Amino acid sequence: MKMVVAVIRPEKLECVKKALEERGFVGMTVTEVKGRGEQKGIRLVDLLQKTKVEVVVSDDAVDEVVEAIVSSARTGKFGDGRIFVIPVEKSVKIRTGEEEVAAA
Amino acid sequence: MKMVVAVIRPEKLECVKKALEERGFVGMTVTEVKGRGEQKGIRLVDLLQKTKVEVVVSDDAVDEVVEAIVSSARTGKFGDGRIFVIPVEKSVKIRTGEEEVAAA
Amino acid sequence: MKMVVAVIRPEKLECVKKALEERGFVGMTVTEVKGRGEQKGIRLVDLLQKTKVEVVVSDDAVDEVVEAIVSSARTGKFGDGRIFVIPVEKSVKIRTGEEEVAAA
Repeated sequence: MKMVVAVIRPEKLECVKKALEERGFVGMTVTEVKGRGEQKGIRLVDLLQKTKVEVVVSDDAVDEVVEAIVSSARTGKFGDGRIFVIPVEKSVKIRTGEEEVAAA
Repeated sequence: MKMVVAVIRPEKLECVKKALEERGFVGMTVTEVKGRGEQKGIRLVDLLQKTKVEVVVSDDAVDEVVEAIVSSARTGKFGDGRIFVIPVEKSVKIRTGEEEVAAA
Repeated sequence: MKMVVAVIRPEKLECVKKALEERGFVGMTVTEVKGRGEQKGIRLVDLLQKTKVEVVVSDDAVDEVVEAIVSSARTGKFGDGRIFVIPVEKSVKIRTGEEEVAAA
């Protein structure tokens, strides 16, 4: 399992939700944050409001989650953000105590 | 070392704190977020307020942290949340600069 | 690539930003959280406001990021916080779709 963490423009959250829902990814966690990226060009940078979306998915769904977020979050301009993929070794359902365990 | 990340109902934070404290886990980080899970049944789902609790513990304490959060955060109803366990390779104490390093 | 996660005193955020900027680390994500550490001594502990800073850097930059945060965030007193280093397997630029992939 992997956690896919996207830091995106706040006005794009709804699009990203819809794009993920349509591929069958409804569980997520959303946090309000501030971020800045690294920019190229003559300088002459504040932390801006952004939205963090986290989904934990099977290994075989990562490409598809990342494609959905990229398609729906991108504008083509600096500040679109980044997606990070991080290993999750165990995912526990609190309601039942059942757990998923990462492949060896 | 592992980071144990629980996304739980906000009204359960105090119970989860107490349950962790009693097993000797006092250090944590708490973030206000919004989340939704995936539900089963006839549809005919907003992001709700939730609370994220993170603790970084030794490899040998993960089962015990996860048991404490499950016992104290569960209600038996949809929306209880999830716990994710993620590898931490290094944990640095800012006050002293000392670090813990994961097993090879 | 690694994600370096620092939970620091809020009044130290600007110092930590400057110290990271000067070493060439401008991209970051900042979240307002609450935390407490574990303390030594006669008891006789609330969650306090803290600031989470995340940067995702190349494997070869982790020591340098961690040194910069420790130098600029430390006061020598309990409550300075912790830095966690977590594996990132893929980092995707949303603007272009290009990705960085961790070493095998």
